[PDB]
Amino acid sequence: SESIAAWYDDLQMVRGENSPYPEYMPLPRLLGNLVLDGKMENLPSDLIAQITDAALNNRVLPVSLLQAALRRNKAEQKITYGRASLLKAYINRAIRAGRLKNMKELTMGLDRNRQD
DNA sequence: AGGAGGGCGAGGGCGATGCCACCTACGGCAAGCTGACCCTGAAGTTCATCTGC
Repeated sequence: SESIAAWYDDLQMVRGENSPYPEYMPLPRLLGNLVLDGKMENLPSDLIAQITDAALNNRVLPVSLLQAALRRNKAEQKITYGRASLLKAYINRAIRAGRLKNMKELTMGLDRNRQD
């Protein structure tokens, strides 16, 4: 579990009370925040088939999440938990891989700091 | 000629410099396609070739 734990701990994101979002958010429903409108068109080679490999193995989430999650952020004009959480996972693992050098890893909570 | 040419002290006092609401409506953020070709196998035999006879 140390790779799925790290997947669901890099993916941890804030939830209020009675948040309709699961504590650990399912990958298909998580990747469904990257998809056009429903999770089947998320690219079965750099995405659903590679996020899972980047999740099952604690590898670095592909840039195609920033790219896709950002695409949906400004395309759905909102950041669903699942795009915030998935971006938190990407950026946390980009930091941890030294792929995002200066930045420091995100936390669950709002960082009333972070200067970024 | 030798004059004296102002001396004085005031030059704001008082309050007000905003009230009211509005700062959006609406909808769309995609469509469509592709996401790969090709091979590379075990296991065994054949078959062409070589060495030795």
